[PDB]
Amino acid sequence: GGGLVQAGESLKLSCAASGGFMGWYRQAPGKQRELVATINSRGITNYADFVKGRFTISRDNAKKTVYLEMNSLEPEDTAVYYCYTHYFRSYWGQGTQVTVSS
Repeated sequence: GGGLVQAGESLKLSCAASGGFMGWYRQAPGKQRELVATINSRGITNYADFVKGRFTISRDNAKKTVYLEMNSLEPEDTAVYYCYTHYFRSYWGQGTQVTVSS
């Protein structure tokens, strides 16, 4: 969906649905996507340089929703915002020793 807010007002975004890296990105027309905020499994947050303390990313882990509370919005914050997560793992076998004699 979408919303229009007056500059200075707040908007809370949420995204529902093993959790590693979680974040919000945004994309304005004709521009490249920008990371806005991330939170990891330990609750450590990070924010893009343009956030300037105005936004708060949070987890509630029972629902898997994330939230992005955006305060003091400005016209330059106009964009499509989306939640993102990724998953990575690797597996390896027990090694076998190969010795080549000669």
